Amino acid sequence: TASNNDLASLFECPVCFDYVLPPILQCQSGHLVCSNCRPKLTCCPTCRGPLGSIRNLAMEKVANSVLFPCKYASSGCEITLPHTEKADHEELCEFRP
Amino acid sequence: TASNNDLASLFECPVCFDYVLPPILQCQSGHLVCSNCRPKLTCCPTCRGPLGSIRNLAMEKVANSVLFPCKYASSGCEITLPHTEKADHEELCEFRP
Ligand SMILES: [Zn+2]
Ligand SMILES: [Zn+2]
Ligand SMILES: [Zn+2]
Ligand SMILES: [Zn+2]
Ligand SMILES: [Zn+2]
Ligand SMILES: [Zn+2]
Repeated sequence: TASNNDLASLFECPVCFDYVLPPILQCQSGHLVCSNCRPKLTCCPTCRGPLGSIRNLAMEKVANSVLFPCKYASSGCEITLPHTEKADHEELCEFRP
Repeated sequence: TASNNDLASLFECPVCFDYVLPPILQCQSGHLVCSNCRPKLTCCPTCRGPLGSIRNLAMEKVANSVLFPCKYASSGCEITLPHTEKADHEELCEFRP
């Protein structure tokens, strides 16, 4: 059936391909942007509609069921983490630059 | 970790407690209502904001990873179904009235 990596990929930011973690915002048509890309943009990167601040509460609840890969996976980190632990892990991760 | 019934419950309509299936709409603040309850309402049953028609595309994608219980589970149906098969199953289900 369904897998954790299948669910996690639904949170990928279409701009940086890191993960969109709570709080999760979206445009009128349902496109996501992460917290870090959002301030560098004047509109939705997918549809060019306004970014806005519609709240995707349901996706935040899904996120409590997903283990998200460390942002340093491409440097060789194999740890996957609940979203509440991801930031603290990445700050001390063996594979950070 | 996470379970299928945990994910499925995130789709429960807060009005009838059946499941909100694609296409999934939501209010400004992220509350869901199913296709059948929506026309019987003049505003979001959770926050009383406008119902609107913001599209929760991400939840629709999650839904492709979830097996949803037959609406006649409380009559004793134990079948759980991909959302694309749920309606046809319920039309012939052993446990319909
Ligand atoms: Zn991003
Ligand atoms: Zn958009
Ligand atoms: Zn790491
Ligand atoms: Zn309903
Ligand atoms: Zn609402
Ligand atoms: Zn059934």
